[PDB]
Amino acid sequence: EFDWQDPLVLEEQLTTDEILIRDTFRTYCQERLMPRILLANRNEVFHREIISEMGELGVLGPTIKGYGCAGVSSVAYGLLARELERVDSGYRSAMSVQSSLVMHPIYAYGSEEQRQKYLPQLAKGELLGCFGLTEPNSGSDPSSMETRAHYNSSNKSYTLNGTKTWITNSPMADLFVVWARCEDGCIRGFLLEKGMRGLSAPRIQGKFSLRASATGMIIMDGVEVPEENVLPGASSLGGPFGCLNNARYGIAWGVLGASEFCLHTARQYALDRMQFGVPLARNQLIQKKLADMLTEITLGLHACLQLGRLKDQDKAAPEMVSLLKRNNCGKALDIARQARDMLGGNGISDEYHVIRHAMNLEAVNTYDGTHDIHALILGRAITGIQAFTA
Amino acid sequence: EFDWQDPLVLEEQLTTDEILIRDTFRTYCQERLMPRILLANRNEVFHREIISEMGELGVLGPTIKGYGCAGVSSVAYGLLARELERVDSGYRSAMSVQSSLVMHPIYAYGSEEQRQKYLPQLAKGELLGCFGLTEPNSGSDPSSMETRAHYNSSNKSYTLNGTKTWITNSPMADLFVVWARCEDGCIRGFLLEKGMRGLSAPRIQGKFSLRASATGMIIMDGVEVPEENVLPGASSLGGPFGCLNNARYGIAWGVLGASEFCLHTARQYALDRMQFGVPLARNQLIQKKLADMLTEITLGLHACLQLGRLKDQDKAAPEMVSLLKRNNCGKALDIARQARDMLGGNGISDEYHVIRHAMNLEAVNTYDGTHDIHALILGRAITGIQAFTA
Amino acid sequence: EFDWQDPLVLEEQLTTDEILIRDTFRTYCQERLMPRILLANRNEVFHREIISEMGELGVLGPTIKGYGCAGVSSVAYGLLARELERVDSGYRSAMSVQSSLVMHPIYAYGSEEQRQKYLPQLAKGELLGCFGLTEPNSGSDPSSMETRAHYNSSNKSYTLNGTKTWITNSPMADLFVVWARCEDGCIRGFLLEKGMRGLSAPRIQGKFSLRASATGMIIMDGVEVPEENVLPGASSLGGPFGCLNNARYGIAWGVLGASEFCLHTARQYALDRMQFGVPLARNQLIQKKLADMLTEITLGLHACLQLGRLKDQDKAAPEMVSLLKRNNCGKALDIARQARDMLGGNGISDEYHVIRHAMNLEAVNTYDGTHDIHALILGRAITGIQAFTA
Amino acid sequence: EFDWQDPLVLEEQLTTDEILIRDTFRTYCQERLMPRILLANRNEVFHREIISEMGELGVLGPTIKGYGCAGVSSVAYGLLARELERVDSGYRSAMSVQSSLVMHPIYAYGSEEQRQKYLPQLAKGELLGCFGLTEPNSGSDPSSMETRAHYNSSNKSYTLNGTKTWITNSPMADLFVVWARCEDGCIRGFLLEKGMRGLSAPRIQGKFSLRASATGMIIMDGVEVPEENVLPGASSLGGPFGCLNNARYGIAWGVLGASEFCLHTARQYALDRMQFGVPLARNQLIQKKLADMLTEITLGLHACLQLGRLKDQDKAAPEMVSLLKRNNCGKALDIARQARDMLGGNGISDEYHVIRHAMNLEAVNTYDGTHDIHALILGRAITGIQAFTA
Ligand SMILES: Cc1cc2nc3c(=O)[nH]c(=O)nc-3n(C[C@H](O)[C@H](O)[C@H](O)COP(=O)(O)OP(=O)(O)OC[C@H]3O[C@@H](n4cnc5c(N)ncnc54)[C@H](O)[C@@H]3O)c2cc1C
Ligand SMILES: Cc1cc2nc3c(=O)[nH]c(=O)nc-3n(C[C@H](O)[C@H](O)[C@H](O)COP(=O)(O)OP(=O)(O)OC[C@H]3O[C@@H](n4cnc5c(N)ncnc54)[C@H](O)[C@@H]3O)c2cc1C
Ligand SMILES: Cc1cc2nc3c(=O)[nH]c(=O)nc-3n(C[C@H](O)[C@H](O)[C@H](O)COP(=O)(O)OP(=O)(O)OC[C@H]3O[C@@H](n4cnc5c(N)ncnc54)[C@H](O)[C@@H]3O)c2cc1C
Ligand SMILES: Cc1cc2nc3c(=O)[nH]c(=O)nc-3n(C[C@H](O)[C@H](O)[C@H](O)COP(=O)(O)OP(=O)(O)OC[C@H]3O[C@@H](n4cnc5c(N)ncnc54)[C@H](O)[C@@H]3O)c2cc1C
Ligand SMILES: O=C(O)CCC[N+](=O)[O-]
Ligand SMILES: O=C(O)CCC[N+](=O)[O-]
Ligand SMILES: O=C(O)CCC[N+](=O)[O-]
Ligand SMILES: O=C(O)CCC[N+](=O)[O-]
Repeated sequence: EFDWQDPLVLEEQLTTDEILIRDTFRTYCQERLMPRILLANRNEVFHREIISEMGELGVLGPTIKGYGCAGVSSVAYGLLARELERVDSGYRSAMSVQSSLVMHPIYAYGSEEQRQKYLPQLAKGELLGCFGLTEPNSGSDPSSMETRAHYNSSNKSYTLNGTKTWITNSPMADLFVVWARCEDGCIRGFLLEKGMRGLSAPRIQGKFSLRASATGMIIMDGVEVPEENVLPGASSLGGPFGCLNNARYGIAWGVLGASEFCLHTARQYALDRMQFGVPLARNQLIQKKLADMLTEITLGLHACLQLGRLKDQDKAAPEMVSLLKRNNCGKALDIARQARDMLGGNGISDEYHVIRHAMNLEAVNTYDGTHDIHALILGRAITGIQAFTA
Repeated sequence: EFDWQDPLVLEEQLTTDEILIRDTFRTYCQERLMPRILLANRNEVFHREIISEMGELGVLGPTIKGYGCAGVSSVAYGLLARELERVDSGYRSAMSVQSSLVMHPIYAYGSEEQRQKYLPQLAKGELLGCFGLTEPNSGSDPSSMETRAHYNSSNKSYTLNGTKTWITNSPMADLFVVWARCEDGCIRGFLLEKGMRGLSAPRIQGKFSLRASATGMIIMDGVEVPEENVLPGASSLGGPFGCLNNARYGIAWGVLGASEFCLHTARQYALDRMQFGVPLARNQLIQKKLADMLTEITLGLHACLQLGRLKDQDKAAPEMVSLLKRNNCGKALDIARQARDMLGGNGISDEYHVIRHAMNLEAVNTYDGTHDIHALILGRAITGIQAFTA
Repeated sequence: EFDWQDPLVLEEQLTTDEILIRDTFRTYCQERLMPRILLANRNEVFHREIISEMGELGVLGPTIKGYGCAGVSSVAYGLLARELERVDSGYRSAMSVQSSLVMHPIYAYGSEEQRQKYLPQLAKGELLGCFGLTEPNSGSDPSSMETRAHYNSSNKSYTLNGTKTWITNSPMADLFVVWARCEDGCIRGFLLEKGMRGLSAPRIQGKFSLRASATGMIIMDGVEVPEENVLPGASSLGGPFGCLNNARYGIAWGVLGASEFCLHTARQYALDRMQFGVPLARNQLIQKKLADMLTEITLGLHACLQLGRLKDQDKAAPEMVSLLKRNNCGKALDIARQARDMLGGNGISDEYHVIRHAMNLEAVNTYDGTHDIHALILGRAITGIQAFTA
Repeated sequence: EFDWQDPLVLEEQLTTDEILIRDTFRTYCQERLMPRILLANRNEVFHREIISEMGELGVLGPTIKGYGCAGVSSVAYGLLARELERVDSGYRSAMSVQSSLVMHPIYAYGSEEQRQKYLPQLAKGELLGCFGLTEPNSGSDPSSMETRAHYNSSNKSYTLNGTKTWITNSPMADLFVVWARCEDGCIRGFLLEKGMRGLSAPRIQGKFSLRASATGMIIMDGVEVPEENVLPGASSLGGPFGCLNNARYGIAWGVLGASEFCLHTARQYALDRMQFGVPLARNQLIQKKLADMLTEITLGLHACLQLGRLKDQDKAAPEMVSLLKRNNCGKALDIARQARDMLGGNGISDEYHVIRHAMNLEAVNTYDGTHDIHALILGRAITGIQAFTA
């Protein structure tokens, strides 16, 4: 009565909707995404339409209520990210930006006029957006960004100058949610649209992680923004940090799908591939690896489930999320690399996919709070002493 | 709103009874057990009465229904083991034998007459019992034991010959649940009482793990047992293996309390102890360790909770238990050793307790299924191929 | 007086020639190789001429005496592989095949006529060769290959049928050293030249490890070979296994250069990159990583040195080599991945090179004896019991 | 031709004297020490005479030239510590204090009159000494000690006040080398003899690491010391730090013997113990562990050898020593704990010794520079930035 696929029966913890939604999306993902990832990753190609398709399914901004969004549960959101990542992290990352970094902040930090004007086209996937916070000289420490926003008392607008780098989707984005430091001192969020004079978004080359995903920069040469494009609901670092957490949530769930995919591939291979006369799966050294992969996946899953619930009850704290994101991203990296080892030579071929996952999770464990950073966050919360600096 | 003590709010997952019970026992444990462990461990002493006290609280065999037992939930059982281990593994191990290895098998594999005759005195703690399965030449492989049970057609009894070693409580036990291989081939369970001619239970010396716990052997020199002392409900290896799992459950929860105790001690020490002018807790190297300890504890807890539930629904499988026991025992070992490192020189003094825990969890990760064994169990269940032998 | 670059003074252990040679090659490597690896790796390109250049330097088959080879020391050989790998593993792998897998076997297992005819053009780099042993269904277990070699009593030749896969250089090779199982039972080595009817060497696509290196297969459709092309000095698995060890030697040294390159890049970056107002190198979490990288590199180096010496004294045993190859490849993998983490986002860009190394060492730890395999080899030698099968 | 006992042939790197000395001592150690460690450790007993015996062999202060000392090589010193630790770390620790912490500083920082007066009785083992630096509030940071030494212009002496804790041998010491902070600011070294009014050396209880070794404190209640008892050759923290390094050297070698002992015990046990019908040594999971133990031991050995040489050439730097001490102590801890796991239940019995080693190396990795501390030392030397504080 044991099911290595769902050891602790996560299924009897989901609601029939959550279940339907999961399955439904898994069908889109396997049928429409999987058949197009081998080359999308090999030749660094992001199929814009992918967003549009997700737009019809109504998977973009699924937790938001109204404005054409599903208004589904956090768990369902996690389940969704898990199916998407089971295919490719780059893909899930596009969806993540759109959902938690572009929509959610507009929805919770914007004026009603902003929401009305944008949320709908975002949900439909007519507007591909991006979250521009990171800078060449500001990564783990945002209180160090250089993008400044000056105010034109006369014209009723701000003028932004700065460079954002490593920004997902930026290259083929229509709406840009840029964060700059103002004259008052507080950093705010500005909404930018492509076509604005001064705004250019070159693409980054030589990526060897998240290749199926478009990544570029945001260069602003005196880009004039109207007052009505300022996010009226976020006067400081909490704007991005509030959203950031919503993103980390999706990531905690996500990486678990990539792990499960590596697990299932290794397990099969071990049964299918024979050496020394028998199937690899018959060796102790092979079984322990599978034992450990499954164990960490399971532990993560049920943790994620729990958090999903607490979230919907508005009882989720930033640190809780740091904990699962930090944990799940590290474990998912080992699992990938282990899987890669078990497939031997074949393992280094993208045609066996595992290599793609190892590579992708390399960035996932780096972005949205490096591994060690999340450790310090947890340590601050546990000891009460700050350990990020001197 | 983050509580490093209960990151994911395990509390809102417990029932008011489970909570009361927990607290209630924690009071007995802190008030009656803690003040007596420093020396009990230093001088290898097991305070028999400890059982009697637990007998009044009705903590022995808490899940059994009737026969004077609480008939409480599996979760409450786990919570109980967690509070006991938070003090000392040896202590929790005594309680574990009594509960899951002596009572549970009698209750589920005995005749009604056996239950009526024994369960009550066990629950009251008037009868200290022990589980004798392991032998000098049979540890991980029980299908290799040498204790044989011959049948006396004439006298209506069996004659047992064999040696069981490393048996918890045996030295001061009144009832012995011994498993021997019969003539039919199937191995059965025999009930032995002290005083039987032929039965001797010397004690083992030189233990440097689980010292506060009594450990001895079971030597049987033609010990004649009446037919009515044979466990009529277990015709083979499933008798011990069925019970074994119930024991592993308690252990999965247990080790988590020992970890939490090490965590809380290190955290404090790090805040209290200063070096280089500041509190140790101010260093990154110290914070990451605390970060990791807390993370593994939390993951385990919520997993254990889940299993506790599935158990009461009769949906718990042996492998599920192997998974948590294997996982939790390993993580709890690292956590101990880490804690020990963080207290520096003091860390090697039993007066700081951590050393005691590192030592104790050394046996916990070894007994009731070594770490690698549980790995093979999981691998068999995952690949479908046996990897214990050639 | 401490030099983090050479902690234990490996320098005062080298001979002035070994030193000259090292430096000399390091100049070719930095000047001629480094400036061409960013794209060679990005677009999977192997600059054939690279061999020719190494041919002029006389670095191909450096230990062989006569036939136009340097006849230098094993240490110098290791030093050479270390400088080459400091650039790219793919590059060093090309040189490795040529040296230890194509030349050495011809030199030690061939007739004089074979040596005279081939060694010279190989050393000059006029003949690019490859070692074909691995098969689609034979990887860790060679006693399972399917390439059969039948004998033509009439024509005085053999006919080979089989497929070799994952063969380095095969795509642009002139000489092929193929191993096939004969009718007698013993497996022998056959020399094949491009142009032979029946022999085709397609290339493998989708590599995401050792991209700057050409990898293809060896398909033989009744490829007729003259008796004079059979390696008269190797009647069984010891032919490849004898050479294999000579290859592993070079690899033990090699991976150490890739590690040092990752170390030097991280160290600099940590000093150059600032966050939170100071240089990353000022954080404890960053320093420990650097501490560990350096420690493992050093340990490996001096071990390699020692073995190099024992080798020249003909006192090197297969297991010694397994030990360093196994050890060094694993440690060099962690070091890469760590380095990659420390460079954050940039770390995922090939323009920062570390990513290339992590990827490359993924194959190095897989080929020429997987990590776990070398473990079993060591275990056999230590316990005297074979543990590869049932 | 492979010898798992000496993989890389360390033997052909030793001089016939070094070899004789090694063997000679190994005979004393096996014949006189081993038969007395089971109980010495069980009942916390230090056989004072042990020093006297080592005194006759002339093993105390072996590198010092003259004054009745051997004046042997650093390598021979390491070899000596390795044989001693192969028995018990506590034992080797006694010898270490005597040699590197009591004698060496007197010899290199004392006046000739001091050397003449003490070195001889120390070498003979007539004077058991101890190194008192650590304090209750000063462990990793010595620049924080509280023992002050005031000067009596009138009497020509100093008055010391302070407490030193965790001091090896102190309980049965005749000579005390105490370090206190003077009025000038510089910390100096004072020589104290038992019987001095004001000086008391109680013993510490509850040790569960290095039990066979005596450990106590040094309480000084206005202990008046003559000017002639001040170490004229050490005006600051470099006095202890200079000696400290000489101690770490011995430790780097030492822990390697304890590892080898655990390795040899596990290997045998694995061959001797059978489960599932065969010897444990026949399982892959068991072989990999042995593979890893041997690998780390070997790497350490040859590193230690090298350093030994550089030392005698006066080319050893503090960081080199930190590197091996840090490395070897950590690896020797894993090896112990692994060994302990492999012996299952028996493993928790001191009669199988491994448990004793795991426990002992717990303190070794803590004293003379914690693991993380040595990491920061290395990081300072590598980046040039101090990371011990804010
Ligand atoms: C595929 C990909 C897509 C991305 N998409 C986006 C996007 O859409 N929007 C956006 O805003 N950003 C994006 N980023 C960038 C990401 O948010 C930043 O990489 C991350 O917040 C910070 O790291 P960094 O690259 O600046 O490196 P750093 O901050 O310089 O850190 C480098 C290393 O130093 C360590 N470190 C840093 N500070 C400390 C400290 N105080 N103590 C100890 N260790 C420290 C880290 O743990 C890490 O190992 C993306 C990156 C990748 C790789
Ligand atoms: C404090 C303490 C109390 C105990 N109390 C009891 C009690 O009350 N009742 C009772 O019945 N027993 C008891 N035991 C013993 C316990 O149940 C046995 O130790 C355990 O089932 C088996 O291990 P073993 O000691 O026989 O060693 P082994 O079975 O010999 O195993 C030794 C090592 O070998 C490994 N190993 C074994 N087989 C294999 C394989 N096929 N493949 C790969 N690795 C393998 C293990 O992982 C372990 O590291 C106790 C032990 C301690 C230490
Ligand atoms: C870039 C690159 C270049 C190469 N170039 C060459 C070349 O020039 N010439 C040539 O002959 N070959 C070459 N190879 C292939 C290499 O020699 C083989 O990959 C290697 O010997 C065996 O692994 P495999 O790929 O067949 O996988 P497998 O043998 O199937 O092994 C797969 C996994 O199973 C494990 N495994 C296998 N058997 C056991 C067992 N009994 N017990 C426990 N675990 C086991 C391994 O540890 C590994 O993790 C190359 C590979 C790469 C990736
Ligand atoms: C059996 C035994 C014998 C001993 N014998 C002697 C003797 O003969 N003579 C003598 O002088 N001393 C002796 N000592 C003590 C030893 O020298 C000290 O334990 C050691 O120098 C320092 O640690 P501590 O105990 O004070 O703990 P601490 O210095 O308080 O350190 C505790 C923990 O904190 C960490 N830590 C400390 N500072 C930092 C920092 N800045 N950043 C990050 N982590 C940090 C450490 O890594 C360790 O894990 C002995 C100890 C034992 C256990
Ligand atoms: O780093 C960030 O600011 C968030 C990235 C979210 N994502 O999935 O790309
Ligand atoms: O090994 C066994 O058979 C069970 C031990 C249970 N316990 O807690 O001592
Ligand atoms: O696997 C092999 O047979 C050897 C590979 C050598 N190399 O460096 O590519
Ligand atoms: O910590 C110290 O000051 C040195 C200890 C040396 N030793 O072997 O006990």
